[PDB]
Amino acid sequence: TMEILRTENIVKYFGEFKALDGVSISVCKGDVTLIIGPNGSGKSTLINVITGFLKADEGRVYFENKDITNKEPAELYHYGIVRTFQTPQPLKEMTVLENLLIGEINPGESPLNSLFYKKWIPKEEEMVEKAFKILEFLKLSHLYDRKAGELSGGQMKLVEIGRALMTNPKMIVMDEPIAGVAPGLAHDIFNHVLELKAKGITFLIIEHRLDIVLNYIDHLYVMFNGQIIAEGRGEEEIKNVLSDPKVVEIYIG
Ligand SMILES: Nc1ncnc2c1ncn2[C@@H]1O[C@H](COP(=O)(O)OP(=O)(O)O)[C@@H](O)[C@H]1O
Ligand code: MMC
Ligand SMILES: [Mg+2]
Repeated sequence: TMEILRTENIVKYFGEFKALDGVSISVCKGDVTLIIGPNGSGKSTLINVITGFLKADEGRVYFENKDITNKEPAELYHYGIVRTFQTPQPLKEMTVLENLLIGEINPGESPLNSLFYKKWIPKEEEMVEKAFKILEFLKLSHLYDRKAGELSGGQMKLVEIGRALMTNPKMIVMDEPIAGVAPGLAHDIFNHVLELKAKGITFLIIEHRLDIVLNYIDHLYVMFNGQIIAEGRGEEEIKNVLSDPKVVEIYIG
């Protein structure tokens, strides 16, 4: 059942505003950990911290029982950490394949800082084969040469998860992939989520609320104002924890 990632009271500040007041989690192996909370509670901050993007003012982060606190995102790549980045504008001007090919130009690193080491896209024998394999898996076989701009929101998010796949991570980090989408697509993003969970990959997803994908969740952790206000790790634990009075109040609006 072992744990794979645990923080030790993560704190953060943005001027005078303490965006995180010692956040301690329990991400683990093969689990589909989802952190939800209204906007402002610091959900995308705990992430930039866990990924190294934003520094921990005071606290720790352990992966495989190791201190990775404050390590560079480019450092974490070799530990097993990777994050799903929204595809940039100059990036949406290149095909789906290449958009995953760059996922290796710089692994565990920003699509910006990855493609910025690209003089001419790496059409090496192994990278092509690996990509196209991943393009079939994600059911995005038929779009290998479609510009990424021509991709719907749905077709897009999976090419972004593929880009993050082009490293072969032990854990992937997603910040609101279904947040906003139609219910048909919610299951779609999450479909592959279980298609990769059964391949040995651990997820750290983050959504505003948890409505549609409750039957997937392996572990829930709610957040309000930089802290953890409730937690479930089972269907009834989570249902109760969502339909928990104070927990359904912060979502009245
Ligand atoms: N660069 C920043 N400078 C100052 N405040 C920030 C910055 N980034 C985020 N915040 C603030 O931190 C709070 C919540 O953090 P945020 O990452 O936005 O969490 P969430 O994902 O729940 O919206 C908000 O008040 C937000 O505007
Ligand atoms: C121990 Hg999850
Ligand atoms: Mg956020």
